[PDB]
Amino acid sequence: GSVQIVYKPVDLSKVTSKCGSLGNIHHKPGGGQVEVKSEKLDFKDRVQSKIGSLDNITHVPGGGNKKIETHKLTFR
Amino acid sequence: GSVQIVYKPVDLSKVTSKCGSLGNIHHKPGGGQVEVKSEKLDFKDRVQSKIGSLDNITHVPGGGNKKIETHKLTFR
Amino acid sequence: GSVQIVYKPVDLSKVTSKCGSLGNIHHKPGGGQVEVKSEKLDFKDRVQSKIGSLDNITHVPGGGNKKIETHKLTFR
Amino acid sequence: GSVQIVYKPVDLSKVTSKCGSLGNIHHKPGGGQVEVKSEKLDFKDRVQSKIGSLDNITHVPGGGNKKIETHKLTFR
Amino acid sequence: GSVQIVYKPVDLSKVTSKCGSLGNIHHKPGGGQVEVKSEKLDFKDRVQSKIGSLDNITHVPGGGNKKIETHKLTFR
Amino acid sequence: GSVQIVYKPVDLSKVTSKCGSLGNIHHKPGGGQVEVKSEKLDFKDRVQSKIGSLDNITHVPGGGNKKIETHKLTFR
Repeated sequence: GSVQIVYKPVDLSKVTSKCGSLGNIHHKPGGGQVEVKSEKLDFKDRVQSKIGSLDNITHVPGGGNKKIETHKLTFR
Repeated sequence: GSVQIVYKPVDLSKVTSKCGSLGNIHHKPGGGQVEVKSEKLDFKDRVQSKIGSLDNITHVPGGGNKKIETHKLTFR
Repeated sequence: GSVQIVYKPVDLSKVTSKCGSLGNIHHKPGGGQVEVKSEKLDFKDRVQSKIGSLDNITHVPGGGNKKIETHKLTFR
Repeated sequence: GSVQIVYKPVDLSKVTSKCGSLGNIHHKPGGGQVEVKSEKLDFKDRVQSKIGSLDNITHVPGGGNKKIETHKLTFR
Repeated sequence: GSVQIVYKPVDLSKVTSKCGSLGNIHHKPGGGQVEVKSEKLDFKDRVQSKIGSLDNITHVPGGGNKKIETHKLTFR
Repeated sequence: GSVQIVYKPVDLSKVTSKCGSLGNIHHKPGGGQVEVKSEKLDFKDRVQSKIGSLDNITHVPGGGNKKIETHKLTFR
């Protein structure tokens, strides 16, 4: 007439998220050999300019982890 | 006619988030060899300029971890 | 007719969040070899300029961890 | 009958040596999925063993830079 | 009949040595998923063993820079 | 019949040595998921063992910089 219930679920899970700019960036602009160098820049009236610049923009609205777990034991 | 209930669920789980600018940045602009260098910059009236600059912008609205767990044992 | 209930759930879990600018930045602008260097900058009337500068902007509205756990044992 | 001698040699040279282990190494041994794993290692009498190990040996007797320069101006 | 000697050699040179273990090492041994793991190691009588170890050995007898420069002006 | 000697050699040179273990090391042994783990190690009579260890040995007899410079002006 005896009853034994053993309820021992084991959770060893690993959940991992890596999101955004993961790779390495190497930027080496210019660095040449020249005898005489003359640079004349004349910018007027709404000019946007990038010369050898590095712009790294990262947006991560995601990459979130959600874990929901329910355990129910009902006896009689 | 006896009853034994053992309720021993084990949670050993690992939940991880890494979000944003993870990679390494190496920016080495200019650095050449020149005998005579002359630079003339003349900027007027709404100019935006970047010369050898590094701009790193990171937004992380995400990357959050949510864990919901419920345990219920009911006897009669 | 005796009853034994043992309620020993174990939580050993690890929840981790790392959000924002995680990668290393190396910025080394200029450092060239030059005999005679001349630079003239003439900026007027709403100029924004960046020369060999480093801007790092990090916004983290996210990365927050939320843990909800409920334990209920009911007898008769 | 006057004499003018201008001795102005200019050296803007760049000499670089990069020697040894330059490349990146990524070693990720094992890390599989198995239900039951049994490993029995029995080593006796002069045994050398490497299991998932990384050995990086670098010898650089070279890579040295030698620069010899002589300037001689003789007048009468 | 007057004499003018101007002796102005200019050295702007760059001499660089980078020698040895320059590259990055990433070693990530093991880290699998297993239900039951049993390891028995029995080592006797002159055993050398490496398991998931990293050994990085660098010798640099070289990489030295040597610069010899001589300037001579002789008048009569 | 007058004489002018101007002796103004200029040295702006750069001599640089970086020798040894320059690269970054990342060693992350183990860190797996296991339900039951049993490890039995039995070592006797001259056993050398490395398990997940990091050994970095650097010898730099070299990398030394030597600069010899001589200036001689002789008049009559």
